[PDB]
Amino acid sequence: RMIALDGAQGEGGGQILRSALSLSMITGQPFTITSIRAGRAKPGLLRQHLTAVKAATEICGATVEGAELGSQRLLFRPGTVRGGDYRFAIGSAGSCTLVLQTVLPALWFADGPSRVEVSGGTDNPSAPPADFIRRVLEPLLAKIGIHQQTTLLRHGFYPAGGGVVATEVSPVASFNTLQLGERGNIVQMRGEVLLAGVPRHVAEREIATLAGSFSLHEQNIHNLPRDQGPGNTVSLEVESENITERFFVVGEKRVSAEVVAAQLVKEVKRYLASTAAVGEYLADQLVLPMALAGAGEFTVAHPSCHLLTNIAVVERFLPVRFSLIETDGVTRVSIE
Ligand SMILES: *P(=O)(O)OC[C@H]1O[C@@H](n2cnc3c(N)ncnc32)[C@H](O)[C@@H]1O
Ligand code: NA
Repeated sequence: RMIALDGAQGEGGGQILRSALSLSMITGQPFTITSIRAGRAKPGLLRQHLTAVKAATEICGATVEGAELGSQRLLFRPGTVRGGDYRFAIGSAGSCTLVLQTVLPALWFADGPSRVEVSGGTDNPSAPPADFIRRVLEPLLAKIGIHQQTTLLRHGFYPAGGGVVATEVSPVASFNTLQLGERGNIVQMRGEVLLAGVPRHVAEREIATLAGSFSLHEQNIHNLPRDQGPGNTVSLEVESENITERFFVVGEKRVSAEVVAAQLVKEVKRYLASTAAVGEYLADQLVLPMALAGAGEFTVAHPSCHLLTNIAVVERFLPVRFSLIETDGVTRVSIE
């Protein structure tokens, strides 16, 4: 019939909208979202939100109402998802990988393989980096039966645009049940700095700061072309027996190298202070693929707002139900 979602408790243009669009396209169930961002100084749908709506519309021939800047109500009626070669542009206002997060789950169910290319910001603080999708999320999708490969073609450092990320995807042939739990032993720790139009001593101090808290098996510094900057990010990959995780921080004006790296150290220590393989962010990104498989579980040390949001949206669109059981400081998230 018509699923009605609330857009005023938060994320109405963001995580609820993205997950609803994917689930709507996959299941063919229409939805409406109301009061979108009603309490924000610039309320309703902004350009980056509209980009996701428009991208979804393109891949399933949707009928839409309210997809206009400042609209606080959206009605989305999907048609049939179709594969193809798609190009989208979100600009400096949004994140390439969040457009991908919106459309890729629907293309797992398309009538053939697809390629999606998105231009815009790539190294934004509240979005998954293309390297996280490629090196953390995609190996797990593969275990679930889902095959997609993401490549970053050029960077656009928040808050500028200009970046380009592309993903090749094939329709799923068969789903598998992924079960994750403890992280197991460390295999190696890898530290990376990206610099663009930022002096090399910054990267030196950042790697040195990471090396001050962890024994780094790999250290990588990559200087990009000037015009992809200014930008700087620092990342740490933890490859373990049972999973690979990655953490990152984006450099900002008026934050020094030392403090930027310290933030990343604190986050990695928090990860390693719990037994769980899955990290805070990956957790919310496993909810939809596991739900679509119909089974799966993982443990996570602190279930986030995004994790619970995604669970709630999935449960509106699918008969799947999630169980969360806390045991000794970690929460087992499992499909019943
Ligand atoms: P929320 O609006 O905080 O995040 C939206 C989606 O982006 C993913 N994400 C945010 N921050 C990160 C990092 N540091 N690493 C990987 N993924 C990230 C969230 O998990 C949400 O899917
Ligand atoms: Na948002």
